[PDB]
Amino acid sequence: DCSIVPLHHTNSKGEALFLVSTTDFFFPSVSDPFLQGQIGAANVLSDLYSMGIPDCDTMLMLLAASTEMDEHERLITTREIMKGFAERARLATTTVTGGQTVMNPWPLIGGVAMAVVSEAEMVRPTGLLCAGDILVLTKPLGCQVAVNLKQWLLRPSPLYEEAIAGHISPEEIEELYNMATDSMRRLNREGARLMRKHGAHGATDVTGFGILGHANNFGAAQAVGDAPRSLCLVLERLPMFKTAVAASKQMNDKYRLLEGYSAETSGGLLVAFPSTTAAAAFCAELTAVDGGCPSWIVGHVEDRAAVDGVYARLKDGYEIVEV
Amino acid sequence: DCSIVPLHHTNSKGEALFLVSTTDFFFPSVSDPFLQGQIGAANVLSDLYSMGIPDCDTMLMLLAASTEMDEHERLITTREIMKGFAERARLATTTVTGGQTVMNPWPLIGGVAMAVVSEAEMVRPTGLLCAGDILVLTKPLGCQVAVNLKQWLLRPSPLYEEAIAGHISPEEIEELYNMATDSMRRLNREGARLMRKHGAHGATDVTGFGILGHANNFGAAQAVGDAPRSLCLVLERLPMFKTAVAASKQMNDKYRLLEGYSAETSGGLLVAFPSTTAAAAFCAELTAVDGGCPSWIVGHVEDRAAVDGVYARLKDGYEIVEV
Repeated sequence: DCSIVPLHHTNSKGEALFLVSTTDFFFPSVSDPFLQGQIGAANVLSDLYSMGIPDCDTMLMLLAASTEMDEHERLITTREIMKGFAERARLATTTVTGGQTVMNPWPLIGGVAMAVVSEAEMVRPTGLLCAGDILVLTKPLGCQVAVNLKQWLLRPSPLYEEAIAGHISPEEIEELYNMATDSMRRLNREGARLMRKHGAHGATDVTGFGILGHANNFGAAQAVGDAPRSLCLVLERLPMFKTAVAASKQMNDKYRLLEGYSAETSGGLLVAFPSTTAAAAFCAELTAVDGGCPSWIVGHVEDRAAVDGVYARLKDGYEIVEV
Repeated sequence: DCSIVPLHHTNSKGEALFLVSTTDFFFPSVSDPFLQGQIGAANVLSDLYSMGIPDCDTMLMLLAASTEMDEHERLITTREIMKGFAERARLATTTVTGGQTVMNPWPLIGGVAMAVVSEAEMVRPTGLLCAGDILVLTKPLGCQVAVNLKQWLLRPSPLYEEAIAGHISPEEIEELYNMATDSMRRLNREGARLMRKHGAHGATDVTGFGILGHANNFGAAQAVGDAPRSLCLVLERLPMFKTAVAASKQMNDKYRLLEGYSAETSGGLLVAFPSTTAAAAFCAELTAVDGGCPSWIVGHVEDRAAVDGVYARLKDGYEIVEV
């Protein structure tokens, strides 16, 4: 979800230009600060990528530096976050050209991403979605579980000893956490670049509301305003980190992963296509150019019957695709 | 100070386009929340106006809502800040099209302002400034003093009773505070609109570093990078709220108003012109279109001799223009 603003300028051919901007933030764990920065930047860019815009013109970095650390610790942490944020901006072929850092009792890492585009250079997230369309997800789910288990290694909770220790090893937790953070810092840029090519009908990114929450918002957005559609996103199968699923079952689905509401940070794109043929071709080209990272067809869009505010559903007995 | 980013688009005539963006924030006092919002927005726009860009394409609002207040108080405060912020955006002929609100122990009100412009639609803040140029300031100084005296009426400090009470009345303090907040919520938009018309050589806005701090940064900026100039901004006379000056003298210049380092929020533009004739014409047209708000010629630019990092100075025995 971005802001899309018509400008009082056209391009060289007299075509309308638009300023597309987005902002986001995340609360980092006590962890590798360079990595925090990378995830912070990928999270900001993710929203722009969901508009089918692979080229970001510039970024602003917004950072809250914690008053808890001593000067030495705070200085190196801030420096490393900045470096990691900038490293992802370089990978995105953009630059960080401004922003601000403030002292604050709680840390925060976020920013703003902006692109100036013509209509031909984006894919609008409303107005294209139809019943029958096929849904694909470009990153696996379960990062909230991953981050919390890793946290418990350095600063344990009673739940860790009660339900986790002895059943899921520090090595399996290390591997889950590495898979999750590797996935989180990855850009959705290649996905954005391929959306138009395969006739995508729009996308949303998956962040703090979980797969089902963001699916719901994507569906609900089609019901505003002047030319509404009444649609329901049906999730039939979902890619989830295997160890995150195992951990969830040991903790009575504490983080609501299996319910569809577990928070992701810098999650994947949930993209719609007009057919399975189109969706499969997008997935095939995406894995081939983006380092062999799989994507998954996860369901379809149907006509909405229905309960107020409900525009997405998890199918009863949906398939879990263990990753 | 903004970010100015060349875009891979031209306008209808094949002229280069640039994305100019800026961000800023302020820590609001316990006060009228609608007014907090208005000052917050004017503060964000001020930086864009300093680039001679009177038309803002869009704004994002970034707000930190305090965890200190109870739900009822927080909800109405947040609502009123939002309304005040939006009211100034309407006055600026722009819209707030996105942003974010976060819970936080400390309140903050800020945002982002963006414009897409050609070279002909802005005035760059480096590269035009010359020795001999005349400096003008478009809002009076002393808001930090004003805000703190008003604060002491509802939540007193020992300094208030020691040095203020009995010498500066609650009515004089009310008047100083009203003058200061009236000035702070005013947009620098008309100033921006008139800069090019009179051949301005760039501007900076005046915010948290005080008149001398921002003058210094404006001068120092000319020394980077490929085509540097060595210049010194000389401040010869300064407009200051009369009561703020009186209060300063009672408190041994506590807030450094007389030293030139008192923090302003949403202060005026410090603008350079090639001559006194040009400067006077700008001032005359600005007061005529912007509700009769005075502006002042405050000094000039000279060749820099000098101490490292020093690119501005207050003249010994400079004139205080009481407002």
